[PDB]
Parts: sequence; C-alpha cells; structure tokens
Amino acid sequence: THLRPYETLGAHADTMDGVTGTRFSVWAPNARRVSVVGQFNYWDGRRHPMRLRKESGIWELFIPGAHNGQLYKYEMIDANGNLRLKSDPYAFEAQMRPETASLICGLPEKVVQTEERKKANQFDAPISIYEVHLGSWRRHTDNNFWLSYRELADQLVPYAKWMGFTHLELLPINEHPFDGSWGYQPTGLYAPTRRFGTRDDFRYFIDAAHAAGLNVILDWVPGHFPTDDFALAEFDGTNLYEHSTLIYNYGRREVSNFLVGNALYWIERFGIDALRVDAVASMIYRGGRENLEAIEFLRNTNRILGEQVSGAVTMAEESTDFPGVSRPQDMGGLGFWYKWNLGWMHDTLDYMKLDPVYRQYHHDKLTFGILYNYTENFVLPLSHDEVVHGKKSILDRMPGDAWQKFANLRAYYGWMWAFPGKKLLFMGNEFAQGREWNHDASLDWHLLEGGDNWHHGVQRLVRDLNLTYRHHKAMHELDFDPYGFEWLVVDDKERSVLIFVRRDKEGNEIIVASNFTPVPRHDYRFGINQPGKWREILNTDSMHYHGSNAGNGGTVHSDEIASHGRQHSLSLTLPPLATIWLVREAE
Ligand SMILES: OC[C@H]1O[C@H](O[C@H]2[C@H](O)[C@@H](O)[C@@H](O[C@H]3[C@H](O)[C@@H](O)[C@@H](O)O[C@@H]3CO)O[C@@H]2CO)[C@H](O)[C@@H](O)[C@@H]1O
Ligand SMILES: OC[C@H]1O[C@H](O[C@H]2[C@H](O)[C@@H](O)[C@@H](O)O[C@@H]2CO)[C@H](O)[C@@H](O)[C@@H]1O
Ligand SMILES: OC[C@H]1O[C@H](O[C@H]2[C@H](O)[C@@H](O)[C@@H](O)O[C@@H]2CO)[C@H](O)[C@@H](O)[C@@H]1O
Repeated sequence: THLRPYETLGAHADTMDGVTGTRFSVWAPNARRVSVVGQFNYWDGRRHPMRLRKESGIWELFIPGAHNGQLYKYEMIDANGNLRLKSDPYAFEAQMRPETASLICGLPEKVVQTEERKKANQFDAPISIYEVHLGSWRRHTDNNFWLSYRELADQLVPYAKWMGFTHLELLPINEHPFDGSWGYQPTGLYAPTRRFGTRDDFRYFIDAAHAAGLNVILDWVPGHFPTDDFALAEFDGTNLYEHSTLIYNYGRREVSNFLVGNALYWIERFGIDALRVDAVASMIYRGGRENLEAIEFLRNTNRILGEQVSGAVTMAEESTDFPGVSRPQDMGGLGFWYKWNLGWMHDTLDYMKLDPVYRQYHHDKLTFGILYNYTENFVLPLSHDEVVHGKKSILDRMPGDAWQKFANLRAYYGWMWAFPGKKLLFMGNEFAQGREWNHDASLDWHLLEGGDNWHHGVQRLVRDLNLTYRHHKAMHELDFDPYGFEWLVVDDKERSVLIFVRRDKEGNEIIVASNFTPVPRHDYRFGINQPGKWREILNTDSMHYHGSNAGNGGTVHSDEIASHGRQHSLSLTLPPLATIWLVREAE
C-alpha cells in the first residue's frame, strides 16, 4: 500500500513506549543530514537530527514532548552544502503568511462517502454547479474581511442550497501565498489555506455542505508546480520533484505517489466528492508534442480513484481537441468522467454577443454543439475565466439597452439549462453582476438591495431553472445518449427560433423553444412527437423575472396538421428574447 504517503510521511502523533510525541518523516535521498526545528527545540537544529533510510531516502525521528499546535520546520544541509529551512511538504496545516512554518496536526478522522452523494455524481443525475472563489464571494462590511470557513458554512451553504444547486465547486483551497493566483500557484498541497481558519474549520464547512445535501468539487492543481518561496524546488539540493518552466516529474515513482496521495487525501480525509483538473493541455504538451509521462499520470490517477474511491469523480478542462478526455483509458484514455465544454461556451457567447439582427447568419453557433455532444461527457460552464481581464461580465456581453441585455441573458440561461450536459455557473452570474469578477473584493451584492429589480429577476430564474431542471428526468437523465435530445426545428435561421425536445428513459419529452430576436412570434406552428395537452413549466419572459409576461397563458392542445415532417403540431406564442419549456399533461 504505497498510495497514501500522507499516512506515513510528514508529522504524525505517536507514542514510543509510554512517552508520546510526534514522529517526523520526510524524503530527501541526497540531502546531507536533516534535523527537525520546532517550538519544542527553542528552534535549535543541533538538538534533533534525523536518521536516514537508504532504500526509501526518508529521514525519520520520533520526538517526544512535541505536541499538536506547535510550529516546526526542517533544517537540512543540501547536496550543494547549504543551510536551508524547508517547509514540510506534507504539512496538513500551515501558518498565516508570512509565511511557512508547518504545524503539528495529524490526520482528520476520515469520511466514508455516502450512497446519496455517490448518486449525485452519476451520469444520470442533474448536476448543477455553483463555482465560488472563497476569498471574493462575500466580505464583512465594516472591515472588508474574509468570511471564515464557519461563516461560509452559515452563509454560502444555505444560499447555494436554496438557489437549488447540487454541487458547490471551490477554486483551489491549497495553501497559496498570493491572493492573485486565485489558488492556482500553490505552495502547500496538503494544507487548506489558513486564510479562512483552521483545517478543522474547513472540514466543518464541507460537513455542512453535505448536511445540506450538496456535493463538493475541489479545484485540484497537480499541474501547476509550486514556484514561490522556494517551497518545493530543489528540495534536497537536487531536482527531486521537478525537471532539468518548472514542471513535476510525474515519472519518478515518489512524485507520483505524492500527487495521487493528495487526491486520495482530499476525498478521504475531507469527504470531497469530486476533483477538477484545470489547464490539462499544458500538462500534456511540450516524443511527439505530447508529454507521454504526464498522460500516463492522469490515466493512472483516474484508474486509482476509480478503484480506491469509487463514487468520487474527476472532471477536466482541456483546451485543445485532445480525443477522449472523458473516455476510458483502455481506449482513448485520460479517463476523466467529465469535460468542460469550452467550445460551447465560446460559440453560444459569440451568438449572444451579436446584434439580434445578425443572428440569422450564425445559427450554426447554437446547433453545432449537438454534433460533438456524444464524443465527451460535457459540462456547460460559465466560469470565472470568462469574466476577468477585460472579457466583461456575462450580462455586459449582451446587446441593446439594459432591458434587452437582461432579456438576452434570461433567454440564454433558459437555453443553457435545457441543452445536453451538466451545468456550471460562477458566483455573481446568477444575479447578473455588471462588473467583472474581482478576487480582491466582495461580489456586487449591493445590486440586490432595495426594491425588487432586474437582478432579483435573474436570481429567481436561476433558482427556478435549477429546481425545474432537477424535477424532470428528461432535462437530465440522458444528456449523453442521442435518445435524450431531438430537434423539432433546427432550420429557422431567418427568425432565429430554435426548438428541441428532451427525453427521459421512459420516453417522456419536454419541448424547449427559444426565440432569439425581439420580434414576438404568434401562431408559430411546429411538428411534435407526443400529441395532446401541453403547458408551460418555464418561461424566461415571466413578469416574475421582470419579463413582459407574454406566453401561452394556459394549456395548448396539439393539432392534427402536418408540420416539419410530423403528423401533429403545436401552434404557440413564442415571447421575444425568451425561451420556454413545455410539458405534456396526462389525461
Ligand atoms: O461542421 C460540420 C457541419 O456543420 C454544419 O452543419 C450544421 C447543419 O447544417 C444543421 O442542420 C445542424 O445539423 C443538425 C442536424 O440537422 C440534426 O438533424 C441533428 O442530427 O444534428 C445537428 C444538430 O446540431 O447543425 C450543424 C452544425 O451547425 C455545417 O453547416 C455543415 O456543412 C457541416 O457538415
Ligand atoms: O460515456 C463515456 C464513457 O465514460 C465512462 O467511463 C468512465 C469510467 O466510468 C471511469 O472509470 C473513468 O475511467 O472515466 C471513464 C471515462 O473517461 C463510462 O463507464 C463508459 O461506458 C462510457 O463509454
Ligand atoms: O460582501 C457583502 C456585502 O456586499 C455588498 O457590498 C459590497 C459591494 O457590493 C462591492 O461592490 C464591494 O464594494 O464590497 C462591498 C462589501 O465589502 C452589499 O452592499 C453589502 O450589504 C454586503 O454585506
């Protein structure tokens, strides 16, 4: 069992014959002697030296009297012959920047994954993710301070739950030194950032999300090698972890254990339910373009998780059309369960950006997503990458005056939530923030203060979209099966009306129709598959969302009148810049 190196390396409480303390391990094959320097030592590297094992390269020692809560470090003389005070690379807890000293804590008890949390991860479940940067979601008013893990527990959790999300997704909670990396430049892979409290506080947070029936996804960064505070480079005077631009040595067997351990750790000692790997492209590129050993790392890691912690899943963002990212290793490979649908994000946003008068020439931007839908298990993501650095907010991409911007954005969420593939939405998007995301400030919650306005409208819509999406299997059962989606009207470019059906395993279908110009369509007849009585269950133009409240205003019965190659049809009102969903009424 060499998969969980965190259960042996680093600081672990133990008792050597009646006397208790903590036994330290590391791993610096070369090094040149290493001692342990903590609060128990008066910080003196002459009192405690460590005995090196030759085969494993691990220096070890059992200090009695040294207890949980005490800072410590490693004083080593490196291959070159230099004085170094290194941070434990298996630090489960670190100190407030500035800026290193590891802390003596052990391992959290350990979380058995529940059946219901496993069910929530499956390809047939509704999965709607709220993506959040913990340092910019909310702040206290007086002082602009972070909310702690426990405060986030009282506030972020009840909020995402009420908004009807199934998953919470966190930007990296890796200890990281600069708020500006957003957590993507780590220096302590096994310690939750101290920014928001203790590691037990982080754990309580996760327990609370679960108690509310949310799954939790963690951004995992085994692909960004540490580059700050000399935290991991030339560990023992040699290129222990990196290579001869700093990039992990996924080939060396102990580096691999390190990274795979890290995954098993989050999932097993915190109960994390899934992990997301960013920038997969820059892990596998730069023997062909490909970095063969990096590809193997991911295949392997996925296999190991699939075997060790089945029920947990992995997702990936990969920026080139690398085949089979979310397909099994015996074949394509990589072996992720889910892939970010970046192509969709770009196509649909480019579509929404157009002056509606020009949408008739870019219809392919909305239809195209179906052609490659069954090549990958997709998540439709409106993530943090899309609302920084001059890209604008999602709202601000929309054309026209304010009332047309909101309407476009409503119609789009309508479409997004009905279109095959899971859902991801970055905080602030749900209430249509105007400004870009600022990791250095709270979101613009002041937009929701005072009388009911257009921002509340969207927030209500997103909630109703989640709850409605979760209620009806057709919207979510068969994302990844051709049977789950079928065009009713794919070729109305000249009016920019698009209509499809979603379908569950039992063959029940929901009709989804979108009108992407501001011209209301009345008596719009299209062919259908299940004749009978149809009723709106969702309408982005409802006054409940500050729409004009146009629509069908009741049950509508189909006619036996051929249309679009079908024998029966519906003749509906399609509100301007809106999408609606209809269900069939039992008789
Ligand atoms: O790039 C490949 C492909 O893209 C474009 O084809 C479009 C079709 O013109 C359009 O009808 C639609 O195709 C749909 C089918 O009609 C429908 O029955 C179902 O089977 O799948 C499609 C749903 O998206 O969309 C595609 C993509 O925009 C382009 O115009 C073609 O020349 C080209 O072969
Ligand atoms: O429909 C896509 C494809 O995905 C699944 O395979 C998963 C597998 O469950 C995991 O072990 C891991 O390796 O990810 C794989 C995809 O990368 C389905 O089981 C499979 O039937 C399906 O073809
Ligand atoms: O974060 C909670 C806080 O949000 C709002 O105030 C924000 C403001 O909207 C931001 O643009 C920025 O200036 O930070 C402020 C808080 O530090 C609400 O107005 C406020 O009531 C709410 O508690």
